[PDB]
Amino acid sequence: GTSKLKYVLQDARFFLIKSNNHENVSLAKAKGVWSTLPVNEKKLNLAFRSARSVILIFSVRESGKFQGFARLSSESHHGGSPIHWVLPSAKMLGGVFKIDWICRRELPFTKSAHLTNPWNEHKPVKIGRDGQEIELECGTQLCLLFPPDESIDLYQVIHKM
Repeated sequence: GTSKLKYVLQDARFFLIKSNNHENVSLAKAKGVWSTLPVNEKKLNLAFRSARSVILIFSVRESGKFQGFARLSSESHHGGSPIHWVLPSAKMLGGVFKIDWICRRELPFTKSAHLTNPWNEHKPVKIGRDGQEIELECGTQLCLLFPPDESIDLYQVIHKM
């Protein structure tokens, strides 16, 4: 292991990402991309310039779980290869962020019930709107709860910091 993981998470910022379907998280895991509404796009871009690592923690609505977490590797950009998200229009979305997955394993909410987010009224960290920032200590402990993803090598992520 957890040492490189702790290094990547040192002084990071964390954001809760809530997807309404599994297809979008699967696309993000396969293509290394995410897109969000402009209100959150602006917050993530500010965060990306402000911190060594910005971590997105993903949860599919109604799943009772987180599906993993990833680190922003770019600010949002437009153009690019289109992404066939399952939308609840594509013009309403902001740009596309490139992301590097740190863990593609799931974590059930039952395992994070002891973690509260000060930036959301100390409600359990599972609770929050899409884009809710997670305070540093809560976010770090939440990431450390995930099962280790032995498919990922954090060596290349570290070099991007």
